[PDB]
Amino acid sequence: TPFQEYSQKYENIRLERDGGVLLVTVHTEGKSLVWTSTAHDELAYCFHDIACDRENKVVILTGTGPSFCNEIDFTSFNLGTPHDWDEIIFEGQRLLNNLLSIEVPVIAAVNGPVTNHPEIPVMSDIVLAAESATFQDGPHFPSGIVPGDGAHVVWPHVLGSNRGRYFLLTGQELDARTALDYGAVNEVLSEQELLPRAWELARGIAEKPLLARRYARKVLTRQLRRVMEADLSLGLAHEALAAIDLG
Amino acid sequence: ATPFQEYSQKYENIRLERDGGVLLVTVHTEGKSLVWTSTAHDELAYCFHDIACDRENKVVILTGTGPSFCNEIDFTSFNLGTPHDWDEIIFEGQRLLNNLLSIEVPVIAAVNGPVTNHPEIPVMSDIVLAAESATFQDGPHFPSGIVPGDGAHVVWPHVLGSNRGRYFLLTGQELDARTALDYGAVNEVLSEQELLPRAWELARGIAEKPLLARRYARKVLTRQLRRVMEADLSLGLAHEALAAIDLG
Amino acid sequence: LATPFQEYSQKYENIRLERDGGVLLVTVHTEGKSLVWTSTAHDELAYCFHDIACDRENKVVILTGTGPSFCNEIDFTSFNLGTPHDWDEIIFEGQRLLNNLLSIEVPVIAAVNGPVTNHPEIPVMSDIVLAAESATFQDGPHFPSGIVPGDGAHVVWPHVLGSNRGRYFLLTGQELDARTALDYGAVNEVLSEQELLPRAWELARGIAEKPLLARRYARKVLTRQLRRVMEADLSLGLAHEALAAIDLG
Amino acid sequence: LATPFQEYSQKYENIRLERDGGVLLVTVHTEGKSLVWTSTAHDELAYCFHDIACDRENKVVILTGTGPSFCNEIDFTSFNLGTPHDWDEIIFEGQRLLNNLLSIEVPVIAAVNGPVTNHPEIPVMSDIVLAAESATFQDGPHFPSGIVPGDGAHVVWPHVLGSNRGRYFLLTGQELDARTALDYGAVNEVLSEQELLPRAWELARGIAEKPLLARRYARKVLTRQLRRVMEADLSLGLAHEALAAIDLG
Amino acid sequence: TPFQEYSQKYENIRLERDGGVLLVTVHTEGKSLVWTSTAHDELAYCFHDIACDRENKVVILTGTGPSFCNEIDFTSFNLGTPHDWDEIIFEGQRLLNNLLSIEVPVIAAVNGPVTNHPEIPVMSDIVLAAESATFQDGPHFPSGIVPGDGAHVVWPHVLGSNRGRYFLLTGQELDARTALDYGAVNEVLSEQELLPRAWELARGIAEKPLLARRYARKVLTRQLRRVMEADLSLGLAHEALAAIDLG
Amino acid sequence: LATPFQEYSQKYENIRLERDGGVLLVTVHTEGKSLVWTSTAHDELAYCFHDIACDRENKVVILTGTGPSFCNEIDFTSFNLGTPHDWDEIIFEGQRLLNNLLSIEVPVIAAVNGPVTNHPEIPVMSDIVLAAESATFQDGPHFPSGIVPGDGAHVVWPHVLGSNRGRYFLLTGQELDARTALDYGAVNEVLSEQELLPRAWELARGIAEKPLLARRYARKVLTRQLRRVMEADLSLGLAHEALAAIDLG
Ligand code: NA
Ligand code: NA
Repeated sequence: TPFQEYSQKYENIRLERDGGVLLVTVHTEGKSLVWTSTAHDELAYCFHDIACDRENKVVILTGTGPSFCNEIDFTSFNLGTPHDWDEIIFEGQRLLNNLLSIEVPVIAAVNGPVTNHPEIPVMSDIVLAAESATFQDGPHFPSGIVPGDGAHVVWPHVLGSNRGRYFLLTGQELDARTALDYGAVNEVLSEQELLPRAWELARGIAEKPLLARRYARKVLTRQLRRVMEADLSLGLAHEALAAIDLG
Repeated sequence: ATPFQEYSQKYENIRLERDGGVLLVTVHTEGKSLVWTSTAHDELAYCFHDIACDRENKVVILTGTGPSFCNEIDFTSFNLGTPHDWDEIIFEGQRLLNNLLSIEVPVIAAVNGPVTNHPEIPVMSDIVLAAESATFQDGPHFPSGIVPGDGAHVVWPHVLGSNRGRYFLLTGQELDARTALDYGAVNEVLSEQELLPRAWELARGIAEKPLLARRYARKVLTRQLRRVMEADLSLGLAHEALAAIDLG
Repeated sequence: LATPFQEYSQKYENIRLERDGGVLLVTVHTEGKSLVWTSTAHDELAYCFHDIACDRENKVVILTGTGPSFCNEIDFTSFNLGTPHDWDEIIFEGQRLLNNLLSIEVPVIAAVNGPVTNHPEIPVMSDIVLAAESATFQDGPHFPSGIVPGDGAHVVWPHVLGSNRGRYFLLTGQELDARTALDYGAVNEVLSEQELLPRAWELARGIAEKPLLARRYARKVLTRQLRRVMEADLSLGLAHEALAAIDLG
Repeated sequence: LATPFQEYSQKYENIRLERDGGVLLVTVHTEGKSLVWTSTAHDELAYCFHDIACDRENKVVILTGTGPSFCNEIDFTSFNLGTPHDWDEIIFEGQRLLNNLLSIEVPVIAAVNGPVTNHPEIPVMSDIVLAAESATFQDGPHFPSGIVPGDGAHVVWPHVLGSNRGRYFLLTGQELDARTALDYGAVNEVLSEQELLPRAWELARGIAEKPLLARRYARKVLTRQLRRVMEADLSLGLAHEALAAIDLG
Repeated sequence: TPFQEYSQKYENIRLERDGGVLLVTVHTEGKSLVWTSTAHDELAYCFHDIACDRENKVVILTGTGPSFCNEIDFTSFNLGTPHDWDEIIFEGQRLLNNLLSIEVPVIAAVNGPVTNHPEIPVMSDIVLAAESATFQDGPHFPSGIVPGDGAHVVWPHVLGSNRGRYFLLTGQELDARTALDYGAVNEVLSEQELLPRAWELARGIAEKPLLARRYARKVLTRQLRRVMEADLSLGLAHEALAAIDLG
Repeated sequence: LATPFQEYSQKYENIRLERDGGVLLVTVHTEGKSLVWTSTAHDELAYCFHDIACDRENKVVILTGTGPSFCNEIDFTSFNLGTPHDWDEIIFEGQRLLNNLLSIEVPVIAAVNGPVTNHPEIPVMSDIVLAAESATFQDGPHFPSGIVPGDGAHVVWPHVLGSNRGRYFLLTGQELDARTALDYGAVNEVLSEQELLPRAWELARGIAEKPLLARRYARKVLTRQLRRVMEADLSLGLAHEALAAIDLG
């Protein structure tokens, strides 16, 4: 399906493309994204659309306003039965598997705090953070929920073994410069410079030969793909069991 | 299945005290800093098995006592000369680290001071706390003419990264507390006085979480270490044994 | 029978090989100045690593360069990059370059005397990495040049720098200076130019004085994961690099 | 929102899609005759497998052909095989074809109604494989035709036949008849032409009666190793296939 | 724990040793084993005791009476909640991982039908079967239960991809000669010849040098151990979720 | 830099090497009679597989023996098996033997002319396995002689026979005749004594007619999983075999 169709399918995702550089901006009515079942499932479907559309040369992922995503509407999720958890398991797999199936480089521009699926931006090939960006996993273990949704794969992968486990268990908040030092972020920029820097990088990548661009991505995500396939759905099933047990 | 009342008292080098589901494991020799021996080695393998099988452990703290975690060894306690003798070390060495990984609750290390004997054990924990005086060093392997094949070869490159881990194992580098912190092997550096109180504080917090959340967090976090340990540990041990036997 | 040191030490116009008390010093050069990367040098290193690996009298290896750069110049006219024919020779010898490097069964110490832009992954594949204050690492010949980083750069850099530092390094043409490489953990020690080789020799002598099987098996037990990821991903990388590059013509 | 069945069931000129009691019958064809493999059919199957995977009202899938052959003719003129960027369309969609198939999370039954020589690995990736007496399996369009079997053939056939039978099948153009495929363990049941689809329906109805999550998670727990090796090896094979094919002009 | 402690510990497992060959006979009051949660957990602990006892040179695993194990006391299991299923998951992991931790060769002598954990005998290094032996997975998919307890790992591993998946979906019964042809079984014997043959092969193994016996087992179980670590707990969590959904 | 066929073809006393139209016939022998396994022969085969792999004019390989047996005699006095020193040489060359074989990048055909009891895994690692009616396979020199089968036997036999058949074969000293090996899928064709070499040549000539890159890449995509398990498990096996053997003293 062509850009003109899918670019307007998503209430929580603005999609704008210029010169084959796709800017994907998550949002709730134009304010910082409030995480919902709807935003979750839209991102999974949107990632699929982006991946299937060859005219996307490079992807920039960002939020809007003061936060990337640090608010949630728990009333929007059904977390009580195996029935409802299989819906979450199935689209949770597609969320991260569709992200990794995108075959062009992905740049994150983290504009502010993220506490819901904070692993998504740090799965990108280039990670840029505003001075105010932070990363934190409060909705999992600090809230009595298994970090089994990809968090358990990605954070030890990107922070290393012990920083990753500690981050996940203690609710540590990583600010922009700590994330930079831990190697999860590549550049810290003022808020005003963040998106211009993403576009500059993206344009440079977009100028490279078609197949060079596409294959850079493919050769660079091999190990992440292997560990996601190994551990993601095991995490999700365990997180589901633990969550159902609360009732 | 062995009850806490029995196993808590069966280990001469491991004090085992539980309060509100938090198990404090203190390694020691006659109430001073642990002297590494064949007996301590095997006791820890069996003890980790017992801990793993006891579901009333909600969270574990591993610590030492006195000025050192474990930086002295009694080499005369080990039979290192024949394959027969190495097979018992290989078998219990696999059990030492696999039984540790079979523990299905979060594990916190509180490293009270220098560790040179199996220093990989504390850094395999989910949370790593260190005293200011804590140090890590693999002197008993390559600096002493012995292959670091007992798990040191899996864990140090896993936790420090490829180049730091290989260098650490080949040069006898001593990591002080703040270098280990910067390298990401340690999470917090505390004064000696603050170390255990902080370990307790983190442990009590974890222990409050729901039963399956606590358990499955540990399970979902240790996948990659378990894969690499299964892939590489036995290979390391057999090679270390071959090389050691050659020495005589 | 194996090729004896007396033979292979004199086989390679771009690789000097000096053995002193079992410590083998491998110095890459172009007529006694800093190595200029060529097809010849590429293939020589692949064959040389095999000869080194098969010679058990090498107790420890030090890899270094000469002059102000380790290798940051190239002779573009020495390669043929236009046809699948051209590329199968690069694929085949490129696989042999890194696999033969990894087949060396003693510890390898790198002493990075200056900038490296051509196969900079080679030094950082070493068990001990020492760098002069002036050393740098950069991957300009790949992506900043419109070429896929699939010749092993895609394996080694994310492995040694970590996932995000590695991918960023490969996509943006980032130059790592010595102290940044040290902080990122790709380098173990930064030394003055005058102290670099002396330190390499010091560490190398210390390893060479360990018992025979101990040193031989240390390398083997320490390179398992790198060997696993190289076997999984190297050829995939090279074939994709080859396709992308042929497409340009 | 997912594409509804009422829409996607009519979108594919080479794939008939009929559903009853949650059993989805997927019949591949060309103008109602036995399927002729083309670029169109190849990509349609990739898209269709994605649509089937995303529609959770598919409780079980039966995959089958029509007429004397499952698919034993190919129109090579429908593909562009001469340049890298044309091969990237095939690499991309080729990956989707097999990965989308594996992303289907209900059990898949193949009903092989006669000879298959093009993508014969598709039906044998199924969880249950039924064959008519006249079914055969052969990989002639790859190696016997001077083309690398790198499109998934190299993964699936060694995986389902075993190492040596798989390699031999792919290098010699061996044709497996139904009873041989049965004995090799690629086929589970050989039926007369009249009993084939009735048996597929019998088995599908049985599966469809099982509880929702049991049915879904059965597929998932059973395809782990196949998924591992496809991820590890598919793209490698495709790039190598492309390089070799391009060199051919 | 030496043999004289654990040899009498298990109500459903008789243990006898002759020339260091351990014969493990599963039974219920001296009749064919009736599967229960007790028998399940006793096997798991027993396999640990066997693995840790270096005076076991070789192991023979068999049943008694007409069946190896084709009856069950469905009332003995608690399959209603996640925390009840964590019991089964934890111990199901131990059952198969403790089996694989045994570091001497294991011979199965399948005396008749097995339908409850039939994967156990075929995990052995040598599999001998009486003419009357059969193998079938009725209790999983034919009963609306996910075959995720290790069935999913072992049967595709031993039968091959397609025979394995088919066996697990259709409730196919493999008779002894089919199991032989499929490679799950090495020898089919008359009932009267089965145990003598097991003893003969075990004694032949026992004659080899200590470390040769032990290391033969260790180098031969590498691949099974790898797939079991990759996939077992994934299967058990999903089986648990699907089973809880049943009420 | 690669040794040309003119040099290496005459370098091995136990390996006759002849090439016609790019088909390389590798015949193992002791003084023109059936090969007797020795340290010399083991080390020669390792060196020879490296020469074969590096020589691109080899389009396809036939591996065979001479006389009534492929290799069913051994000279145990030619091996040093007492010390860790002795065994590290065996480990090192045992790794090179199987890894050099797998480094060969063209299809390999085995023509097994009779019984093989020494390193029987070698022929069954081939892409096509042909057996005379008199061929047999057996691993008597390992476990039936009180030695761990840790030299690659432990990898290859479960890989090619399946899990239970592989383990049984290695523990019991089972002898597989030609028809059982065929049924088990280790062998692809059983031929009469007179038809074995004619058939191998016929298949080799057909493969050699294929396009250059397709031939070369066919091998590479077909040996992925064997390479992965060999890397995972070979050295572990050898070290444990060494430990057990040394203990025998
Ligand atoms: Na750092
Ligand atoms: Na068969």
